[PDB]
Amino acid sequence: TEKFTITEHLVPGSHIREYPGSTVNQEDVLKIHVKQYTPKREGPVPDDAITFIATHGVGLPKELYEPLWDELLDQASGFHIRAIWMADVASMNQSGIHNEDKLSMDCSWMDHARDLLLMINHFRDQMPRPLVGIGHAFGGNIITNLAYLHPRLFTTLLLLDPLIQLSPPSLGFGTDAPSAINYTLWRDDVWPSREVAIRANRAIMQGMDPRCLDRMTKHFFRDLPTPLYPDVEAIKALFGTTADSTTTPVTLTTPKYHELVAQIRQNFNARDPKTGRIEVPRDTHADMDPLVAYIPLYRPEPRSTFRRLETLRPSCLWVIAGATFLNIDEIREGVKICGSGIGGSGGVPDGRVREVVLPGFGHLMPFQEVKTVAETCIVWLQQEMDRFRQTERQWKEDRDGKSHLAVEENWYKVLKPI
Amino acid sequence: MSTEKFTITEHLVPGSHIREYPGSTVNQEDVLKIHVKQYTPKREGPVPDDAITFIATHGVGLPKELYEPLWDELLDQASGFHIRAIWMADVASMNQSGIHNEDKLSMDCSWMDHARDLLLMINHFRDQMPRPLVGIGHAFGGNIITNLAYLHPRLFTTLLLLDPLIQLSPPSLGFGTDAPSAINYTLWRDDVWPSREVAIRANRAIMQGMDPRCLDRMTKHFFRDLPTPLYPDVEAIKALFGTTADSTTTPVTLTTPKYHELVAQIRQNFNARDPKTGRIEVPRDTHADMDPLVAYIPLYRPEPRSTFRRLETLRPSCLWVIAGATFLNIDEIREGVKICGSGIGGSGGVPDGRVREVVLPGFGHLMPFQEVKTVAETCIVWLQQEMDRFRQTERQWKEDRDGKSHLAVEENWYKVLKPIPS
Ligand SMILES: COc1c(C)c2c(c(O)c1C/C=C(\C)CCC(=O)O)C(=O)OC2
Ligand SMILES: COc1c(C)c2c(c(O)c1C/C=C(\C)CCC(=O)O)C(=O)OC2
Repeated sequence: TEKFTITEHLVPGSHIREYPGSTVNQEDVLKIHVKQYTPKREGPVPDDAITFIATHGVGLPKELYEPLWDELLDQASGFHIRAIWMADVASMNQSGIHNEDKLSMDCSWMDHARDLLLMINHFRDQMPRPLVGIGHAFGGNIITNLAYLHPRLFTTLLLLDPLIQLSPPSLGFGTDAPSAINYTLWRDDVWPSREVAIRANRAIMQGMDPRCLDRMTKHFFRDLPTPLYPDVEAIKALFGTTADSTTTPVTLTTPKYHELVAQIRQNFNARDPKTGRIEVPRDTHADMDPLVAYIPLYRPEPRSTFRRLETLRPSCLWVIAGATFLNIDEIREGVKICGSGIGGSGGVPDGRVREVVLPGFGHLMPFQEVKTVAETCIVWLQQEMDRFRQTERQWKEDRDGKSHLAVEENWYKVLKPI
Repeated sequence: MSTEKFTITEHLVPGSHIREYPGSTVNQEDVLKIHVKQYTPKREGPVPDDAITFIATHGVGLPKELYEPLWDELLDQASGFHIRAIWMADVASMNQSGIHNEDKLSMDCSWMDHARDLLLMINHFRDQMPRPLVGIGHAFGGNIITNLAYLHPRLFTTLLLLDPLIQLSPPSLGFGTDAPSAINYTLWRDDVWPSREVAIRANRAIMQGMDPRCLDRMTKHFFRDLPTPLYPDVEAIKALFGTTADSTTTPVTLTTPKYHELVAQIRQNFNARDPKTGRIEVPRDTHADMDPLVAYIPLYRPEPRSTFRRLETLRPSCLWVIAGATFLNIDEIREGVKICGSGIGGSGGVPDGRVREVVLPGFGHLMPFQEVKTVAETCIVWLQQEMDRFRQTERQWKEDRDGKSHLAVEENWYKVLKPIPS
């Protein structure tokens, strides 16, 4: 918004959710809240200007990414931005508010891939090639699954600390340390005032770019009443603030429960009570690897996504936070195999995949190190746009004066008659 | 319009933005449309709440209307399920869709595009398509509907695959000692005739043994009167055939140009060998989807092989209806049946009774048009078993969910997930 016009949209998402308990009724129409960022521009839009399709991390409002968009435009070299499109996942942020009477206690990351495919088809007239995907965290997983759904859709992908790995998270089982997931279930989720909520959440905002701070305090917290906290006076009574009629309690805009059921999924029925043996229940958990069913929580998408990486068609930049809490070593094995097999870009051996590990940077680097994250993206984009322009030109040259109606002469040389 | 048992509604709906192969259209941003027929039973009573929405896909160059007698038979013989409606689209490059798109089509075809076209169609008509949905695919349509199930695992309750093109081996293409196949025939075949009566006789192989109801639809839909883009000059063709004096005959051509059948049956692989080493080097700009193991010949078809390799992940239950006297690699198909749904994402497959093969001795690739009543009967037996399972699993789901909050997680979460140490 330093550099862009913002257009808001509310678009219907994918019919029939991957998990039946993700909505109140299985036919519910979830909507996604989209912001479209169009650069303020005197001249006409260049013909190869990029359409960016961006996805956020769990519980992170799309508006937090606006400084990154400003930096991408400010530092753009050898490419133009037609527009950046970022949607809130249906169960989170502004989308979750719009869908609040239809949401329920489940979440598949795959649904947002289908929601985005629908969005792109809805706005196709404003989204000519080239398209580029950007995904942060579970958004990195989602944008990769969109590339699996539609291999030639994206020219390239920009993954920012993507949740693509094999190993389950730490969940405090046995000797394991409780993780952000344990924290999410048990965390405070309501405060007597926005001022108290902001002070109580100093940790998540430490190191944030000042431009992100204002967006965080506005979007991360929501005034009561909400469906989870429908009674303002009952919460003032809980905090003993009833006498202050001027102040409104706030809650997490994305309920902690909607963060939680995106971070991890219940596996409460995997063990035969007689044999003690794991038997995957296919009615509810067909997508669960029996090897991860040993604990009563799982997350299928990081592992399924990792195992399909050799098929990833677009070129792919993996920007990894050196101080991430994700399994950095598994992520780097993902980089190595990415695009190397059938359907694939050609991967690291063809120079179609690169890792940049940013030492000392954390998971929230898109809000803490906006300029360096943008710079890393721009270097890759200028190389990929050079390759795009050359391969597009060579395509047109090779197609020049070929028929649209009948096959070329070589067919009659290779395929014998009867 | 009407079949024996159904109201027909026609639709023209935009397909998927950006085609899998750039040469499948004149311009890469072209908006292809799919011509859809929606078949709604003529019905006295209200529509039951579990009535099935069928999404159907055809074989290469086979007009959707050929499937209408099969739809009539499904409805006439339906037992233990109701039909909400049957929806069948023509693939963008074929049949009525190809006519609508004729100025935008070009010489390439990915089967994966029709899977995305159908996903868009279902979302467009979602208000008329509550669960349960069931997929039906014939031949390359069997491949397509399976890839739709890969795109959206929980979309279909079950799939009905009629001689699906899912196997590992390339087709026979007359290389070396190999017999030429229907693919060789497709490139070289006559594709224009002085009259529809002559065109019917020239096409007798594809029509032999057809049910009379399918024959009438074939003679109406398989041929198109000139002019067309490929044959834009009626008088030039009457001159070629010596029928200029005869005002009573109009030349006809294939409704689906032979070239659009051909580029669906097989894809050029004209640049797979390093000219220096003679070694196969898959060119990733054009052939990223090509297995180097099938790149030894200058033609390939990726989708049967990719689809086969993902079968263990197929979520819906799956009926494999195989023609006795099919042109498919029947032994590879039977290995596909064995693994179908057996892995991660999968139904549970043959060991859980979620996958069944019915190989009908002596039947033919075109069995959906030649043995309509028996094909319908095979489908109905499977559908009644699957709908019993659907009703039971839906009831058990509702029962298990009955106590539960939509807003907050159940108590068990606080038992399994310990708090952070204070
Ligand atoms: C402990 O961190 C993990 C790890 C290692 C894994 C998963 C997971 O959910 C979390 C919590 C995810 C968080 C806090 C934010 C994600 C985002 O910003 O999108 C998982 O699913 O497999 C591996
Ligand atoms: C000779 O038949 C084959 C075989 C065996 C294979 C393929 C193929 O394209 C054809 C021709 C395809 C047709 C006739 C389409 C049929 C339809 O869809 O009704 C393939 O890709 O692997 C195996």
